[PDB]
Amino acid sequence: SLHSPGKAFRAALTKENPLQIVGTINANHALLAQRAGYQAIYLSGGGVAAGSLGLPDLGISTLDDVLTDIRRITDVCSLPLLVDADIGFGSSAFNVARTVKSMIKAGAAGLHIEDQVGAKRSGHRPNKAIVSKEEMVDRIRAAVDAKTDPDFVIMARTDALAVEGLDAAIERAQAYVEAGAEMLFPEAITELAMYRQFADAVQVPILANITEFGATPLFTTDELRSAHVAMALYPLSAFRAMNRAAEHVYNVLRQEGTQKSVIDTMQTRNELYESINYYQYEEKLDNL
Amino acid sequence: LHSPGKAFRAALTKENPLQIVGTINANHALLAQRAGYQAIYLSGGGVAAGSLGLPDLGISTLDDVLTDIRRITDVCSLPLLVDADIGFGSSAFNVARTVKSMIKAGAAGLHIEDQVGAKRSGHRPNKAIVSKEEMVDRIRAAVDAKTDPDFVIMARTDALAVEGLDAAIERAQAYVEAGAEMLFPEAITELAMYRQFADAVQVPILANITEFGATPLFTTDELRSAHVAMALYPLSAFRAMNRAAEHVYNVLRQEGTQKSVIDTMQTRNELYESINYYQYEEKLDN
Amino acid sequence: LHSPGKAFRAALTKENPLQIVGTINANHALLAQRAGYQAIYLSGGGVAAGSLGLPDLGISTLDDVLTDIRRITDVCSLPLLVDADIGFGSSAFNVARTVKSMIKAGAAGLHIEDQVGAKRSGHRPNKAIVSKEEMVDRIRAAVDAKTDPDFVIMARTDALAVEGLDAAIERAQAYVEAGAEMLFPEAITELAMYRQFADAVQVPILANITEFGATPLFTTDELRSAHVAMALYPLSAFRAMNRAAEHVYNVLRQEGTQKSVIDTMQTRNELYESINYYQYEEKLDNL
Amino acid sequence: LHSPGKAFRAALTKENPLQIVGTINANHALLAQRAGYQAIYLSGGGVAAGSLGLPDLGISTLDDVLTDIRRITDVCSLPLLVDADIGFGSSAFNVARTVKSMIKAGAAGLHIEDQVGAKRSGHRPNKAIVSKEEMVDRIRAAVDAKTDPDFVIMARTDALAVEGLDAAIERAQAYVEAGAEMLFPEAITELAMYRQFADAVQVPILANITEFGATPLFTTDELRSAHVAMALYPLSAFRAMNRAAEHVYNVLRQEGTQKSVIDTMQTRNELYESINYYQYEEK
Ligand SMILES: [Mg+2]
Ligand SMILES: [Mg+2]
Ligand SMILES: [Mg+2]
Ligand SMILES: [Mg+2]
Repeated sequence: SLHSPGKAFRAALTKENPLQIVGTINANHALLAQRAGYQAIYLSGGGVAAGSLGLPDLGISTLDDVLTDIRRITDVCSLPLLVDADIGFGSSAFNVARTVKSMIKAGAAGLHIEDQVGAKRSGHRPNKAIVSKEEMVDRIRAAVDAKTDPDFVIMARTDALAVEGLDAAIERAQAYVEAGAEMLFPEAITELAMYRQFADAVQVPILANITEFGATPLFTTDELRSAHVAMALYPLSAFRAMNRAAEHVYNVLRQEGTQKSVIDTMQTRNELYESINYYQYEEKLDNL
Repeated sequence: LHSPGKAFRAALTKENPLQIVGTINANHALLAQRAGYQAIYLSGGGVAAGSLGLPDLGISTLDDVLTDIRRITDVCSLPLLVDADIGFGSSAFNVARTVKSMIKAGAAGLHIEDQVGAKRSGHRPNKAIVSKEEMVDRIRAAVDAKTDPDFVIMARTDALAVEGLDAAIERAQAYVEAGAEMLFPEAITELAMYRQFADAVQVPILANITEFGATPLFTTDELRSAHVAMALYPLSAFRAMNRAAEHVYNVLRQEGTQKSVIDTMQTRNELYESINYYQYEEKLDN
Repeated sequence: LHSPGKAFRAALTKENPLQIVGTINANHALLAQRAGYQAIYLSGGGVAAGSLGLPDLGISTLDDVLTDIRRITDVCSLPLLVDADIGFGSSAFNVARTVKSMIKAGAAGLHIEDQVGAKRSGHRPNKAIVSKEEMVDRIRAAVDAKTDPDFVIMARTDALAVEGLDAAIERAQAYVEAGAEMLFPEAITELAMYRQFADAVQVPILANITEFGATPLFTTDELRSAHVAMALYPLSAFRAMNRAAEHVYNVLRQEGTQKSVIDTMQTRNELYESINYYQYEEKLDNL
Repeated sequence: LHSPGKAFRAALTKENPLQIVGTINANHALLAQRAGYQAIYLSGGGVAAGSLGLPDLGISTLDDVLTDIRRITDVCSLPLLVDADIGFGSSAFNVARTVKSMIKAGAAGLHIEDQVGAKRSGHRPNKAIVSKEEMVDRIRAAVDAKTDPDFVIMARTDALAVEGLDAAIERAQAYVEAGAEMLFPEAITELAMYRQFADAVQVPILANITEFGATPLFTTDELRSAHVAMALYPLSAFRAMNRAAEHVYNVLRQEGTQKSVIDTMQTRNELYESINYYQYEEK
């Protein structure tokens, strides 16, 4: 009985409501998130693009850019990792299936696929386009059918709220769940009551994307729990703070000609070592 | 065709000492460029601890490093100096493949060191180094493998803490005589030593101004007085990014919301300007 | 610095038509170079069927191809023309990223086509080819993405098979006008048609002389009489390698030994000579 | 959840000896499966000479191999035994990461040998091996890193040509005592030797029946009589494939057409069947 990341993801859900899931930009941060107490983590598509590739979250990244990051993270962190699979990385059901089987094999616990057209955009940006309900239904069926691990999770995300309104988004969501989606990700919700309506209408775990500087208020876990939200996602929160701190170090070092004045903003060498279990490894080298 | 190595050598000519900052990923390479830096660095200790979440003990593979080189150089035009540890393999063939691959991936140069296979931070105790002759063979293999004459083969010696100053300088002399184009005397404890290395080899020397190690936090002015050609800050940004990320994780877990740390976050517009997001969205919308 | 694209263009002026053979992996690229070829090809059908064991229906990723490009060009100096299908993505950004990545991987040039998704690969006759304007957009994105000016951007279209000769020629002229540097018209069955395309666009024309298809096995002399600039043999060696490998598997399974098929095998020394084995091992012996 | 390693062990109990054929790429792995084989192999010499066009002298990296493992196992369900040379690095940490990475890539098992870093083919002269103690440490690290208990850690010894038979058997016993699950005595020259190894370690032994080497082309019956559990044909198909490819290149270059060699080619219909083409298209 080999370990199933997906099974571990489903177990975390039953032990935390809502289950907080934080984006981890790289393997180091996955370890930091685990040490902080989280029971599940996330690989943001916008993060693979903007962080790993330094590019816009506009469907430019490829499946392999993401797989590389999944392997790096799951090779060292035992937490179940939910992965952003954008639209499935291809225009046919064959692409969706390969995507699903590859991510399962890379170590992921689950993934979400959205109903946007090819060159997708952040769910919190204007002018997004979505495929037909039928089009998305086929994507979902292909994904579910491709599962090699029954516990791997196939989550459906809908970007329809801002484009077709709430009733339309709910109808799509119900059809997606009927097609096999196991959990639902209604993107960029503006009101708490909406989460409740979605939850009541599809009766499968609901995810709330609590990202900064977008269309969604910074709801607390208490508020989300009252709306029956199953999980709270913070996709790029740590990444945003990491970039500001790094930018600060770069600027000060450039203007001052030394980093002395910003040493107090740095994780210490010992802290890094403790994060990666450094001493236990070096000791083994010394014993040779 | 453009030569990153040529751009690196040109940067040395415009700035002395040339500040080179480690960039943990592509995003950070763009931030460094925007900050004014003329050259950047891909830390081996960072590929290990950041990209892999593992100790800087010769566990990473050539490909883990190649992946980060392509990601950074695909989007950032600055010449990238790359940490190639000992060449990734036990033979001269591994060293040669490492050089050719890194050149093709987009790097401007690399540094290879004289430690044994399972190397450790130059700022950690009990390191073990190979003989002067063994290192010379690694250097000769690296130099002869160059497919771009302007690519830089920098030799790093970890011998100061192991055999002493005189021995380390003797090794540096042999390394440069063998073709090493620049020298990286690791974990120097006194400012005066940099001057001695520089005088002894007559090639650009790099000072590794990393935090929490054996080397004082020398300023560019002080390094200039010691004839240092490059001042390297390998993981500085990374260390601050880690503390910031950790703080966000802790606050969110304790408070159930990130409201109280919003003021520590890079804004959406700042991120967008950093990755030229508007240039792309405009094209899509038109 | 060396430019594979420049070498490819040089080969074209020296050999006409230029024979370009598909090489399924690095080893075969070396065999092709030793056989005298001046340019080689990375077949999209071969990456799918050979490297992935999958049908040529748009399932392969850019990365799958890039891996093969690096393996081949890291060891073989011949200019490599690469099949880039439709750019590996939904937009001009994907097309641009594909061009830059392949150049960095070591390729000499690539061909991009006009199908919608993999609809043409799937033999759909209707709404399977993008509009002339959409393909022009793909071509412009690719040409503008070139980091090496000598890298080659070739346009491929099999519109003849669905829209007729006239429409195909009209698309080709628009593609070349948009910046396509060479043309790969697919599904041609008559020599005279190659001449018609050559006259219509006035840029090098590629003839796909693959086996078991609609196109006859035209000879280089015949292709020259039709003004064809290059002759492509995409999977020729691959097909022979598969039959030979299948034969070894069957005999070994039926007989319990490979004694009876030893005579069908490349010997150890022939392999060693192909990969310059001895020059390497000697260096290890004299450390 | 499926375990390739468990499948490999099962194949052994169902086929005696188990014929294991090297598959140079995913396509050939499907050909092997369609031909009736129950286990396949990823040759290190093949990854080097075929996928990279380089000598089998420790130049390939762990990732070069991992890429071929994923390509083969993503499409072919047969258990794949993988050549891991010496663990891909100078330390036990490298050996461990190699084991864990190969399991995740989809392999059923791997073999690690007792040669020095820049290793060479077991059928080449002048090989150098590490001490018995050094190999034992590589084996312990490898066994301890197993994330799937059914994944197989096979130890290979190249000591026969260097230290002789008794020394090779002594090393083999130490390797198995260290946790090696199966044994690969390389470049054996006499059938009887296999029996001596089998009697000495009592774990399944693999015979490397590669061509043009130090080992006679023993039949599966001869191998069974010597108590050999597995018969390996590492590059057999690869060798025939290269000669056939070379022929096509030469003829095409000399004749200006491939007409005269069409009969040596797998047909399009045959290729499509081998990769289940029509199975896809109608979906
Ligand atoms: Mg996303
Ligand atoms: Mg380092
Ligand atoms: Mg093709
Ligand atoms: Mg081998």
